[PDB]
Amino acid sequence: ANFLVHSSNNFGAILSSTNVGSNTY
Amino acid sequence: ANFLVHSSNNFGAILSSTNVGSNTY
Amino acid sequence: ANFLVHSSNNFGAILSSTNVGSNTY
Amino acid sequence: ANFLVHSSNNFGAILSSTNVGSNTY
Amino acid sequence: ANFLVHSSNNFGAILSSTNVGSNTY
Amino acid sequence: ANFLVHSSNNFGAILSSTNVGSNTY
Amino acid sequence: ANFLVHSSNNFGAILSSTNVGSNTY
Amino acid sequence: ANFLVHSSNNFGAILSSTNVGSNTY
Amino acid sequence: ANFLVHSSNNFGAILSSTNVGSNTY
Amino acid sequence: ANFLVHSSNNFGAILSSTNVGSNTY
Amino acid sequence: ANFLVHSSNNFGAILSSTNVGSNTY
Amino acid sequence: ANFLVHSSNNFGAILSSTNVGSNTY
Amino acid sequence: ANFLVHSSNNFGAILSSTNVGSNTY
Amino acid sequence: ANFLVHSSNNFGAILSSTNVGSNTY
Amino acid sequence: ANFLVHSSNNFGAILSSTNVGSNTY
Amino acid sequence: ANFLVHSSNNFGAILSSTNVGSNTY
Ligand SMILES: [N]
Ligand SMILES: [N]
Ligand SMILES: [N]
Ligand SMILES: [N]
Ligand SMILES: [N]
Ligand SMILES: [N]
Ligand SMILES: [N]
Ligand SMILES: [N]
Ligand SMILES: [N]
Ligand SMILES: [N]
Ligand SMILES: [N]
Ligand SMILES: [N]
Ligand SMILES: [N]
Ligand SMILES: [N]
Ligand SMILES: [N]
Ligand SMILES: [N]
Repeated sequence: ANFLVHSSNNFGAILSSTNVGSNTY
Repeated sequence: ANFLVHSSNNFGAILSSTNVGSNTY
Repeated sequence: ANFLVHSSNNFGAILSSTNVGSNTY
Repeated sequence: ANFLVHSSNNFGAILSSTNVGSNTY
Repeated sequence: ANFLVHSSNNFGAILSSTNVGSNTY
Repeated sequence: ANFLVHSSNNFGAILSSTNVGSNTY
Repeated sequence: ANFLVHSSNNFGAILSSTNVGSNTY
Repeated sequence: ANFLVHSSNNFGAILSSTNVGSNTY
Repeated sequence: ANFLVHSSNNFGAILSSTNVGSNTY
Repeated sequence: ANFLVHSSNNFGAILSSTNVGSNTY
Repeated sequence: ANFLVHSSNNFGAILSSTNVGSNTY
Repeated sequence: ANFLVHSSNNFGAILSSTNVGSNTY
Repeated sequence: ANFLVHSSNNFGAILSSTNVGSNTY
Repeated sequence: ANFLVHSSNNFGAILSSTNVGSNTY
Repeated sequence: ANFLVHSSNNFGAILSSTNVGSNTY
Repeated sequence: ANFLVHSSNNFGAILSSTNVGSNTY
């Protein structure tokens, strides 16, 4: 899996993942 | 899975994932 | 897996991973 | 796996990993 | 695995690893 | 594995490793 | 493995290693 | 393995090693 | 000035201040 | 000035201050 | 000035101060 | 000035101060 | 001034002070 | 001034002081 | 002034003082 | 002034003092 992101002063949340099982936030 | 995002001063939330099981936010 | 990110004064959270099992945040 | 990140005064959290098993945060 | 990061006064946490087994934080 | 990092007055934690087995923090 | 790091008054923790077996912190 | 580090009044911990077996901290 | 806020898992940005001079985000 | 905030797993940025002069983010 | 905050696993940045002069982030 | 904070595994930065003069981060 | 804080495995920076004059980070 | 803090494996920096004059970090 | 702190394997820096004059770190 | 601290394998620096005059680190 490749991860390429370009951010600049982001007050917001940037989520990007791949879960095979249960996950909690 | 590839992840390519371009953001700039985003006050909003940017969600992008793939869950196979249960997930909570 | 490759990891390339470019950030600059980001008050927000930047998540980017790949979980095969259960994970909690 | 390659890890290349460019940050500058980031008050936010920058997560980037690859877990094969269970992980907790 | 190569590790190249450029940080400057980062109050946030910068995580970047590759776990084959279970890991806890 | 190569390790090249450039930090300057970082109040945050900078983690960068590669574990084949279990690890705890 | 090469180790090159440049720090200056870092109140934060800078971890950078490569473990083949179990490790605890 | 080469070891080159440049520190100046670092209150934080600077870890950089390569373990083939189990290690505890 | 009083500051009372109640948040719970907010992916969005919550700004609330009072500037008398110029300010940039 | 009083500061009372209640947060729980907030991926977003929570800003709350009072500047009399110029400020940059 | 009183400071009372309750946080729990916050990936986001929580700023809360009062500046009379110029300040940079 | 009183300082009471309750944190638990916070990857984000928690700033809370009161500056009368100029300050830089 | 009273200082009471409760932290547990915090990868983020926790700042809490009161400066009457100029301060740099 | 009273100082009571409870930490456990904190990779982040925990600052808590009261300066009447100029201070540099 | 009373000083009571409880730490356990802290890789981060724990500062807690009260300066009336100028101080440098 | 009373001094009571409990540490265990701390790689980080633990500062706790009270200066009335100028001090350098
Ligand atoms: N969460
Ligand atoms: N959530
Ligand atoms: N979490
Ligand atoms: N956590
Ligand atoms: N943790
Ligand atoms: N830990
Ligand atoms: N540890
Ligand atoms: N340890
Ligand atoms: N910004
Ligand atoms: N910024
Ligand atoms: N900044
Ligand atoms: N900074
Ligand atoms: N700094
Ligand atoms: N510093
Ligand atoms: N310093
Ligand atoms: N110093």
